[PDB]
Amino acid sequence: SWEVGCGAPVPLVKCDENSPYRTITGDCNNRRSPALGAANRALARWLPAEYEDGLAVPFGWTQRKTRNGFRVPLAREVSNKIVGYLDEEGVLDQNRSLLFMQWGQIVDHDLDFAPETELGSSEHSKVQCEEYCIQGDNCFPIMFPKNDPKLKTQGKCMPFFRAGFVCPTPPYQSLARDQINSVTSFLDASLVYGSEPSLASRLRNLSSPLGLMAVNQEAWDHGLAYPPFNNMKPSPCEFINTTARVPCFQAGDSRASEQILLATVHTLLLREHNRLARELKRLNPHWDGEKLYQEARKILGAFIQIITFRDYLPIVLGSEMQKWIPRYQGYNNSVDPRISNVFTFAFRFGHMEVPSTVSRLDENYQPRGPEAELPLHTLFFNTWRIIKDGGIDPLVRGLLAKKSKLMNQNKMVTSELRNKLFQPTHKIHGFDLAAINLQRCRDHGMPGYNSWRGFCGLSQPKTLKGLQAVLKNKILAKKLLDLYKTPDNIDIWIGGNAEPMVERGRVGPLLACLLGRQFQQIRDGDRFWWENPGVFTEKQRDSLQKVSFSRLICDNTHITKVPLHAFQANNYPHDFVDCSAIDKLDLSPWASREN
Ligand code: HEM
Ligand SMILES: *[C@@H]1O[C@H](CO)[C@@H](O)[C@H](O)[C@H]1NC(C)=O
Ligand SMILES: *[C@@H]1O[C@H](CO)[C@@H](O)[C@H](O)[C@H]1NC(C)=O
Ligand SMILES: [Ca+2]
Repeated sequence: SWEVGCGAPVPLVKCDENSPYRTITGDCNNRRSPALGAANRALARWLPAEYEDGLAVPFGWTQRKTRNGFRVPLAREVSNKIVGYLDEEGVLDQNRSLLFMQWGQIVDHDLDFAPETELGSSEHSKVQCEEYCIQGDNCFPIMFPKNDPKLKTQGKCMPFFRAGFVCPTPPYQSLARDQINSVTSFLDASLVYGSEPSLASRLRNLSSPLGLMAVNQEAWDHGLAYPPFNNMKPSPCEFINTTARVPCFQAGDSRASEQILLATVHTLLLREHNRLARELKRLNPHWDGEKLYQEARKILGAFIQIITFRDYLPIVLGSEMQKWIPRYQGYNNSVDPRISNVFTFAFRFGHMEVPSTVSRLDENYQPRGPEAELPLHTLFFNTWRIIKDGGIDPLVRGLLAKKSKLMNQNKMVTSELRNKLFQPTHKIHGFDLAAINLQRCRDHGMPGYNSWRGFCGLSQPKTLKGLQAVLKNKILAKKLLDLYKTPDNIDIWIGGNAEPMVERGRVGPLLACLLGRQFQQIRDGDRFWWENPGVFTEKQRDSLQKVSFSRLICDNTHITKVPLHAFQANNYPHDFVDCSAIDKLDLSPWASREN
């Protein structure tokens, strides 16, 4: 009657009340409402979902149905007209390393996932969708516009399948359609350890009772670990080189192998854990397997919290930083720590920070190997270039010494993503992350640009001139009003990202507001925030305050020259210093004083 809850699946909850550890599923973080910010629950709605039929069907589903008296443009057309660009000269960010981009993706992956409906098993309908392009129940294919190069070479559509939703897939969902966040809303390193108990356990070395995360027994990197392989056929990392047959890696997050540098940063994180559990043993030889695991896990979740909040968020938000994320004042139980649906789009700003090439560098930071730099597209689901060529060390140097793409109103998303994206089970390097993002906004029943501007106490343009004034771009504004007719209809993703960057930051005001609230909320609503009184000891927190991405590299690679500030643009050797000048993590406070 009153729709107390829609979650018939995943009822299991036992809250140990005295537990000194987060759960894997993020359940029992909040006490009054223990499901808040836990994996497998619905994404939060900061505003009501806007659907065609006000329930589930996305805007753009039915031809003859309008938003506010206008038809929504095609995703791919918005992509072609606005998002795409030819010229890769000039696009690089003078003050952000490629690591800047990377960490965004890491943090994102920790926070949210809304995977597709997994409905087409023992069912051709996931291919019926693919090659026939027939708009089905959860098949929502992206149609090419009439002047599109991809029409000529690669069919009539790009395939797409709607995201999963609570109260399973087959019947009408109670009330409106809400999408699942399949990972924990907390900045908890879930991408390393998993969000379900199954993965969590399968990821660990339970054979050695020293609380280590299971590593690879088939290949090594100069005596340092790799992630174990996920042997589940088909493997898209196998698919891309059939000769190499190197499968995708296995991590606490499914998407670890989407691209080589994410797999790389996943590899650093795993290593730091092992490195932390091996030490904990020395200082505490009496600790059991799980105590070593659990106690290293909290150090790592804390590490991710510090890098993100101290180093990453200030250079994303800049001026807006303090307006949205005031300095810490302790856990508030009344905060909603759940990731909002809109955040999983706000944080796609990263898509425009991704450049068209990745480099491998040697100890001199020179082109390592003849084919040193490679097109980004050849690196989707590519694990073999880690195993068979060079390890992670040369890649990590690229992340330091190269630049992120700067976002640009005339150059938004590289073709490497716009036209050449690889998606599992779809064979071709031929897709568009931009088009996909736009279709996803609709899929998810997103309110439009102006709804979100209103929500953030910013103005809502109605005219081309209004929009021009907001975007500070006559032409961009013009192209958007030609497509969307009204700014009320501009898809949040393209609308938020169109806004010029606030001072000393990399997003506009709307995104700064959206991101800001979310990252404010996940800090304040988290009972195990590293800096929450009680989580760590005073002695521990002064040891923790010293963590640095610089250090994580030194500890977990053979790289002995790093910058002080890894997110700034840093050039070798001018801004590089030895690993001996950089603060280690002192693990002495973790020694238990027994008798
Ligand atoms: C080469 C780099 C990257 C690739 C290839 C990539 C690719 C993708 C793909 C395929 C999706 C799924 C889209 C969908 O089905 O709706 C996605 C989602 C997403 N990406 Fe990226 N991405 C990259 C970098 C980044 C960066 C740097 C960020 C953030 C700074 C980011 C943030 C996101 C977020 C927040 C989502 C939504 C995740 C969810 O809730 O499901 N990505 N990306
Ligand atoms: C596949 O990998 C082998 C090394 O394993 C390499 O020499 C070859 O270039 C790769 N082929 C393609 C098409 O990626
Ligand atoms: C806790 O959160 C609420 C709403 O989320 C906020 O208005 C209030 O100021 C906070 N209270 C404390 C004790 O900080
Ligand atoms: Ca998480």
